[PDB]
Amino acid sequence: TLRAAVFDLDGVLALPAVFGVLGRTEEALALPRGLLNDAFQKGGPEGATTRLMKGEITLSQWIPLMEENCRKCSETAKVCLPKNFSIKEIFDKAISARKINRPMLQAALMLRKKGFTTAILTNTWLDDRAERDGLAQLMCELKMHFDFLIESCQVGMVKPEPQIYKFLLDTLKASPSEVVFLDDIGANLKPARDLGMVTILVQDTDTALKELEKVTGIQLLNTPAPLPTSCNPSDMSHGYVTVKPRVRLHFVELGSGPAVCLCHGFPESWYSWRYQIPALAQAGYRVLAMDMKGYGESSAPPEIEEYCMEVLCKEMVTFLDKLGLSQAVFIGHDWGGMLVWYMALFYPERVRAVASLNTPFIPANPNMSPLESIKANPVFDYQLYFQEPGVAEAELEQNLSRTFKSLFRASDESVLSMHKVCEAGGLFVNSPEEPSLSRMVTEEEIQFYVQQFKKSGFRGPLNWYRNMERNWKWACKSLGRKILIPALMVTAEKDFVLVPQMSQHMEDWIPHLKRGHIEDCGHWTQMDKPTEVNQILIKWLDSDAR
Amino acid sequence: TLRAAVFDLDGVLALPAVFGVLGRTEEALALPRGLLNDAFQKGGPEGATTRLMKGEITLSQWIPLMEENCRKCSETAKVCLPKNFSIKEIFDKAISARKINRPMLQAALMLRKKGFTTAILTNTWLDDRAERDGLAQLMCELKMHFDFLIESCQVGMVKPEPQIYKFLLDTLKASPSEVVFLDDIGANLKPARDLGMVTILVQDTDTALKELEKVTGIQLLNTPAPLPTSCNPSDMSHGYVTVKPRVRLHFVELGSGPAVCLCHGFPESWYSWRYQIPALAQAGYRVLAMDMKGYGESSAPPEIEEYCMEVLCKEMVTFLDKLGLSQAVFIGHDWGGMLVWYMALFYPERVRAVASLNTPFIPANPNMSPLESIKANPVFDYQLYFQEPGVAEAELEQNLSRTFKSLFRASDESVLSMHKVCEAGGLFVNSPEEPSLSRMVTEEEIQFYVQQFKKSGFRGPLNWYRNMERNWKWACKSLGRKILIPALMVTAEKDFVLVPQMSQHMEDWIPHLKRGHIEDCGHWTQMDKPTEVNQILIKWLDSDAR
Ligand SMILES: Nc1nnc(-c2cccs2)s1
Ligand SMILES: Nc1nnc(-c2cccs2)s1
Repeated sequence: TLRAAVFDLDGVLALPAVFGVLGRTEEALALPRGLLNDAFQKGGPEGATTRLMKGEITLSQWIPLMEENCRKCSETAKVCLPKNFSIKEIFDKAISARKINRPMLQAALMLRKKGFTTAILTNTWLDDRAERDGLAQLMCELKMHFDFLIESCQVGMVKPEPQIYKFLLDTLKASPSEVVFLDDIGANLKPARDLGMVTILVQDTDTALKELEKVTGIQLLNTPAPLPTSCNPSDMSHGYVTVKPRVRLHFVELGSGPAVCLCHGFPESWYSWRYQIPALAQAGYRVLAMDMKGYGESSAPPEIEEYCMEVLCKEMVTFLDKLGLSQAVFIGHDWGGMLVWYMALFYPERVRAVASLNTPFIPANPNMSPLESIKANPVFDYQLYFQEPGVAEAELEQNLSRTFKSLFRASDESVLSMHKVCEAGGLFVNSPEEPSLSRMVTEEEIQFYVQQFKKSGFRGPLNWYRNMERNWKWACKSLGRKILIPALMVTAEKDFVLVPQMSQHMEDWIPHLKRGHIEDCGHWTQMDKPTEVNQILIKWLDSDAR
Repeated sequence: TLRAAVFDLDGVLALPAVFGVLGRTEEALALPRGLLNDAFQKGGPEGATTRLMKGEITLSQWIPLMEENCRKCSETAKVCLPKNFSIKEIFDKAISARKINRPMLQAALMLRKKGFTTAILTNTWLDDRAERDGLAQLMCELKMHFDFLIESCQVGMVKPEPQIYKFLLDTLKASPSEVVFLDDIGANLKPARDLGMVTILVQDTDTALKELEKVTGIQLLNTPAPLPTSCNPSDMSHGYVTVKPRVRLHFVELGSGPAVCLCHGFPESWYSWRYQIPALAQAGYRVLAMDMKGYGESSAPPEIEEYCMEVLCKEMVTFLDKLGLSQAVFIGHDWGGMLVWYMALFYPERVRAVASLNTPFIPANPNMSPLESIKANPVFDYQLYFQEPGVAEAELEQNLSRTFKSLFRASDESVLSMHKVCEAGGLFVNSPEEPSLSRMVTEEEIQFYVQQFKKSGFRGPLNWYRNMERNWKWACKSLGRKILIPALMVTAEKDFVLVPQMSQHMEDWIPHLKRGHIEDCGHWTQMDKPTEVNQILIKWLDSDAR
């Protein structure tokens, strides 16, 4: 009975294998067969390639040595060698060509999900090429999905030598009969078999996946589309910035490149972006997912006026200043979406681009009080319930577990109408005291939000809704302006509060507005349809935010 | 008696003023004089320019309106208007041309240093141009040097209207007789005078600086070259990453662009890079200045083996992985310099570039014990004193204030030889119990290091020196390798331990090695000669690390 799975990198997790490269280059350049291949393997264990795979020498030191082998493989080949030719040029190209085998990676993720210990055991080198980043990026993406990554150049042992397998078993803390081993090389498989490890010869992915699933007893092939990678809070980089004497903002940071600032709504967390953070980081961006003021590890001052839009926006500007960022792309959801439009309207120079999920840009109505405006429609009734201090805090605070389980639901599962809330006298009056756990969420995920809200409660978060009059006055200054910086509005078909039709008139203030639409999507866009959200944002960032 | 100084931005802190632009463009394009100028000012207070300066409209909304004024200034000019002509093109160019007036900025820094309240009061606009980053970058750099930045577009008031001056006094919390006001526009000065504020008409910098210093009584002109900008710990972004269950690394982060990782030596702090962090961030890099394991806010495990180079390097690799960085430029000093060479030797793919201050790359001597090697020379005697656990911790821990004051000295001031340390039986046996405060440091700076070392002490820091045998064995694996990635070695003339001559043979392992040399520089390079260090690193980063 297995509990561990081991994968090779070249030809198993990454395709096409370089092995094909020398062979394919031979065919295109019409040199004698295996000639390029002999150069690679000249001297076998005492040769330049074995020294390279053992970490004895770097790749750049190896290039002239391999080129050496081409002097003589050819002398003994009695075949003319072309100029314009570079060993370096071929390898550069072949490595650039290697991409992750997603179905294989998906199978490893599934095994690990079912309590399997996964590892990568590979024959690799120390890469010092000017172009080394490409490979390093590939390794960075792959390694985080496995319990272990064993590289020959770091351990000083190579496949097929038996000590590396005995080394792997040690790291795994498992007996060979408990190990599945997948490799594209016959010679490298043989020593694992001698130890009694289960082996798979990888020739083509579907067949190897067939052998893997029948031996494991887990469905790996034809599986429903998986969920994007999610963050483990304990494994993130946690950032803290004091924006003013009593205000400290907490954020989570991942990736390199242009700064993308993620702004959650009510009653959320930086954690509401768990599916977006790794996807956006992998897409070539530096993600900063905030704990907005009043939430999680960020300061939660009691005063209502500390949560007016003008004050909230100034703090976001200070946050950028203190991090040394002249600009950031601002992506918001719900309340964060509202703040994000106002960031674009009042600080266009500090905003690289603006994107909103569900939240339409609402211009201030001069000659109509926000109370009359909010009162016109039955959907925004919950906002009136939030007006008087203590009432909503008391209801939301009583059972944090029930609060999050009732709120975080897909459109089909909804347990609360949100109308007649003031009349019902509660957000949870028609709700079970022990709600069913939604398909969108996990018990562990619910517990995380419970842990976050236990510190400061709902007072600061509810205060965002208690500055209606102040926000109206401030917004009246931007009445003559237009948003002319890149902007994206993403609508969710099944959001019954932030309805897609509410955004129809947006082009009047935002002429170059780009749109995204998500079907069968409730209010909680990020967790509801993570794959679609990630595709829209990434495609938009790449075209509009560099 | 003054306590506050106010500066205009255009023509005062930033040169050349845009005012010259329309005038200069007129001369080059031979259009009637002031024609371009009338277009700008058409309608005065009710005009497009006043609406723009009040934040009523953005710059992109303003462009067609100004262009409007050119229809008619010209109709009433009876002069032909050229095609290929863009208002946008002229303004783009003029704004790009505006650079900080360093002598003016230096005078403001000096006033603030002497307890003055400094502010920027400017007539500006909301910039939504595709090229807005350039201006935002300029503002980001300037604003951090002043107590306040008052912009007309944010406050909705413009100069010369009297309400803005009454507004400024309010923000300053000062009476007009206590305020110096500097402007390049005569009309804008007049309302400040009416309030009884001290005024300076800025025409050329030297003369205005002359008037400023005679009224203030502070030396501003001809002053000795100033120290680079330094970090205030309380105002930095503090980052925390768990690299393993019991190990957490703390770092300070500033700027955007390619990741530059700063590694301090013994017995230092991320704070030892205070002069480099803002300079490197301003130069277009993302600075991550670490608290190395055993120091400050980072975990300090008691076990000696937790500080061997192999373990320390793996943790730096994990730190990058957890931040989502495939690479970082690694800059080290002392012990950090040693770690940085080993990062280049063992993880060349994760290192964008490597730079060392004082620390030469020391290859392992096979067939010579590190103890014999260290023992060959009298300079490394302090390393033997550090060998036995508790002895050096007890001496260094007794008076933290005395410890840092004795150690942190320029070459001239040195209070300790470092030879006969084991014989003297102490690092401080020939030292005053109340040492003089060095020119390199401030009492407040000393107190910061005292605060940092009070938490974990000297055990973890001293452990870096207690893995001699282990480090030797590990380094013996890299004996066949060479460092072929971009590398910079910076030597300090007056470092009597990490002597420049010790680096002579470095080109043998590092062929493309670039060098920097600093004269009259002791062991503490970063604080000793901050200006030179910053110039060498920036010039090197720009040519070799993109
Ligand atoms: N309670 C509130 N509902 N909407 C508000 C708005 C603030 C700014 C634009 S709309 S405050
Ligand atoms: N105490 C020590 N002195 N030098 C050491 C070295 C470690 C690695 C290269 S040199 S350990």
